[PDB]
Amino acid sequence: GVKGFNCYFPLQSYGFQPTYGVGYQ
Repeated sequence: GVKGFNCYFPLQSYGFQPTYGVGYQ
């Protein structure tokens, strides 16, 4: 939780399963 919108993690912002993990980052 860092001051500003730049603390969110990738693993927690890109799903995990092959259903969404195969999307576009």
